Amino acid sequence: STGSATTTPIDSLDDAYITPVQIGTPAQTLNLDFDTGSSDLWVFSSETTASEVDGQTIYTPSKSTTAKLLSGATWSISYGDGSSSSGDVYTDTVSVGGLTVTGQAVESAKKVSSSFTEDSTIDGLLGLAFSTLNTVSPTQQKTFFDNAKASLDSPVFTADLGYHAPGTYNFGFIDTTAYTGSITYTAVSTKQGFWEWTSTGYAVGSGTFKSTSIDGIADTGTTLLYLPATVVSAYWAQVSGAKSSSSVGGYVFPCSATLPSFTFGVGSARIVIPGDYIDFGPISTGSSSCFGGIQSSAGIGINIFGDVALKAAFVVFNGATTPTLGFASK
Ligand SMILES: CNCc1ccc(Oc2cccnc2)o1
Repeated sequence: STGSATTTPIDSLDDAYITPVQIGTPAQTLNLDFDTGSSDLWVFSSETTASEVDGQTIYTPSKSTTAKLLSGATWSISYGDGSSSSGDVYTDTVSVGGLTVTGQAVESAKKVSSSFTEDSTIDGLLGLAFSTLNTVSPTQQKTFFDNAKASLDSPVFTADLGYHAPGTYNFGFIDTTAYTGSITYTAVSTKQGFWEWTSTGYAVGSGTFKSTSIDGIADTGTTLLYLPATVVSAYWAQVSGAKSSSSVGGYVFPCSATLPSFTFGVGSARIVIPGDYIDFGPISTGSSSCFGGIQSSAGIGINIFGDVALKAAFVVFNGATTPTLGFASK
């Protein structure tokens, strides 16, 4: 089997991407944030504290003839941006782009933090990291990909995120029309539960490429590109007036600037992020200071190849017996 679903930016900045997901019988369609950096499929629901729901579509398990309470199971998660959610667990039929999993754990939120409430466009998350990170207790649950894998034509999924435009998540096949050139595959460590890999270096604009190993994770659920302070300083030094602002929380730059590109290495290959992908717009409405899309990972403890980087590539998440990651230009 295979599946194919369109993923759409939530706003004009590409702050996140949402993909429609069918849950239950009859189908209830929710728009979920597919997150290769976490491993829980959780949704706003009829159980979510009412004051914490503000425009989201909810899953109502009592209206699904295939829903079953997973008795005694609870979940609780917190993300790198400080947000969190928790609740109880059902199993139900879940379909993505025509690919169906029966008995998928659907984690129903009883509580969500303020930034979830405030994001009316995101009805929940669909985790695509390794199932060892799943938070369900006392019986840990598998991701949608893990459950689907044996039925897929090939044990892969691909992320093809758009810049200010829709894109695609495919399961079970590689669309050879969706990229240019060849796909370069690189090793993955699953020891931390992430799609963790090592980039071979970087370049700023037209500058010479610096060969240096940068360990990090491929994370569709993180908006920006978080890299070591040395790398980030070298980038922003090329932008007149850019500076790190403690009050804003990162590098800012004049909105009047045209930004240089940023290149990252994948083995001997190179992925070029155009400068415009690095502009996240005014820090506050009407400001002429703009927020940068490349930020320091110092104090995160890991480098993160988030959407800024991934949307410059066609990315293969290869879940074969030894997982790997592939990147192609597009
Ligand atoms: C804006 N915070 C709530 C929210 C929306 C989407 C996500 O999910 C995230 C956020 C950061 C990293 N990984 C997943 O959180």
